[PDB]
Amino acid sequence: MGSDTVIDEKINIPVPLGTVFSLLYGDDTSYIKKIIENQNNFNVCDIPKFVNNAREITYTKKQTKCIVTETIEHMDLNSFFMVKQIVRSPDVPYGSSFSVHTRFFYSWGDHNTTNMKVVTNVVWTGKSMLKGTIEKGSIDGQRSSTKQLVDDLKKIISN
Amino acid sequence: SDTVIDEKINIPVPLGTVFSLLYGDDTSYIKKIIENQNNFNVCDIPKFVNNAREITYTKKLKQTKCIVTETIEHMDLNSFFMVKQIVRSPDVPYGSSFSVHTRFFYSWGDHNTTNMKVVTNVVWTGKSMLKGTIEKGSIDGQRSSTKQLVDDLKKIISN
Repeated sequence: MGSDTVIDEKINIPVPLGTVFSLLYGDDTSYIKKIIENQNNFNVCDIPKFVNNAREITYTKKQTKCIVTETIEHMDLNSFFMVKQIVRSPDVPYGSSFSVHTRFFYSWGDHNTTNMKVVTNVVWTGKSMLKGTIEKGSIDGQRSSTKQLVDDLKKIISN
Repeated sequence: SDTVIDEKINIPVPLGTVFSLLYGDDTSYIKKIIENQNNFNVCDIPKFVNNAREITYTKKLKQTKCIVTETIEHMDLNSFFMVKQIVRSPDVPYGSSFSVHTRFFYSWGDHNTTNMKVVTNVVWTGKSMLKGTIEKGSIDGQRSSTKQLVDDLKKIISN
């Protein structure tokens, strides 16, 4: 529980990265609108064009409302792009306390195709004081280590 | 949720140099980096095998044992590579119930340099039936939605 599931890492779409990007994330949102409707969703709202590498999509699942954010995390149509999707269900039990995170890896595949990997986990929020104390120590310690790592890394390369 | 530890870091050498220093088969650099962060009893660092390695050390406070799993989640030294670090501390209070997951995003920086971003989630685990039911339905649902996404993508392309 809480760990990642590799939903699938043996996906290949037989067209280049830029085509898969255009279909799923491009300026013509008709393709992704239908795809969403084919997954037993309806009343999909007008798909915003990407702005600041993000867009928010609302629809109804078969019944409950879903709010989905998609964030482009890396964008190299010659080699690799990566999108993180976060799906919220505000009206289900504890829906304000969890979301479903899915990262989509799109990487150059043999013969100019697109390899796809899909990884998901469920992220719980909700601020238990005990959890909150442990998290603050964990994040403060990682901030300290990361600053030391970057400092040492730069000293290593400078000689 | 996803706490950005650091951001907009630039290391003025190429992606491959950063990779080699932190993750290459000469593990002496990363051993020294770890030892420089108030850590001792650092094992001789294994090289990555099958995109994973395990690192054990004890940390100053008195002292507590850390078991770190690093996994290479993508590696393209011409564009982007990403390593997930999971730090477990089974000897601290609640250490069997949480772990610290940090993702290190390395991307091609201007003029053949390395840009670096670091994001942490504290993951809580622990046999909750309530959360376990939501966890399974979520992963089942994304598994269903992803298979439909891929099928629809191949139909769009083959038409």
